[PDB]
Amino acid sequence: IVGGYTCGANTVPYQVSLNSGYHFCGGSLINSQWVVSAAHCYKSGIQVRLGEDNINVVEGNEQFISASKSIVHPSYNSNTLNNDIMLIKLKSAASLNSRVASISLPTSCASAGTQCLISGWGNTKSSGTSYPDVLKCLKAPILSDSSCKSAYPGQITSNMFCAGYLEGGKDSCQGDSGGPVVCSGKLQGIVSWGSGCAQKNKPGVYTKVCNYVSWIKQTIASN
Ligand SMILES: NC1=NCc2ccccc21
Ligand SMILES: [Ca+2]
Repeated sequence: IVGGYTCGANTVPYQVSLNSGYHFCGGSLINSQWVVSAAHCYKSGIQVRLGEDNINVVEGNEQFISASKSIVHPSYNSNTLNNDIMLIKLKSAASLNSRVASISLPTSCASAGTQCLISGWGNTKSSGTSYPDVLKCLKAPILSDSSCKSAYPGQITSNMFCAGYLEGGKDSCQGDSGGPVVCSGKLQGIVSWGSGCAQKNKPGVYTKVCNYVSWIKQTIASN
């Protein structure tokens, strides 16, 4: 997250870190045994880390649970990033509490202008690299489809939305992928892609979760 703020420990209780020896992506806990992330975060050997603030220090609220299975969306295209969503099942259910909690799926899609909370452990620099170790947060509005498509001609599908600031300075970045965009208490987006980080006229692009609620619910019900 570039241009954000330190969230505070366990203030984003649905935020998970995906670890394969190291943090490589975020995710969102949607019930005691399932996480939503980005399809481009897929790999084998995932351990889901819940209750994290500093990802390099055991602080006492963590739960570390290996994945039993991952399900990448059937229509994910890794060249276009269309349908950049996957589900990860935990081998055992997380213990839910104030600091480890699920986030609700949306009832309807959120509108341009709606404020959202974006979070992650990704790079905090637009030029060069610095990783923060504690969770970073950014409040950002959803941008209109028109301005998203004008920023990224030929790239924005019906399964994507932009959020952030056309002036730059505030955005998600490398290492935030797969993490949440929460608006009005519902998971509306997944950190997906952008051209650089926090650059003018290149806002972040997010998977449009409301298009996937039926797939998520049906997949969970049978897996
Ligand atoms: N918003 C983003 N710009 C670059 C990037 C990489 C990975 C995830 C999100 C972004
Ligand atoms: Ca920790």
